[PDB]
Amino acid sequence: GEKIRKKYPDRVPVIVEKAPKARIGDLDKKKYLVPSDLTVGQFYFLIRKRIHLRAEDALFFFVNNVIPPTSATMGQLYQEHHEEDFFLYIAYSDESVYGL
Repeated sequence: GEKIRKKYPDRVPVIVEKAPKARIGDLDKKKYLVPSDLTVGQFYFLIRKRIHLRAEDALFFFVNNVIPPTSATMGQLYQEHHEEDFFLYIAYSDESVYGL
């Protein structure tokens, strides 16, 4: 990570975690290296299989307490959900109840 920065200072070291008591597939790693130009549609792909989900499972990414559509890019999120002073933080869950 620290070394991946000096060499790839233009990339985006995103972090991964689950909501409180989440219930999605297992996880092999919690840190993806994606370029800032990638769109939310591309990232949703590299995690999909990482969440052991497919067909029509349920899932929703929450970043910095937000849930924007796939009309954005991780690179732009860098300045938004950087969370820690080095990498960014993104978690996900399998719930979607209907607010009242």
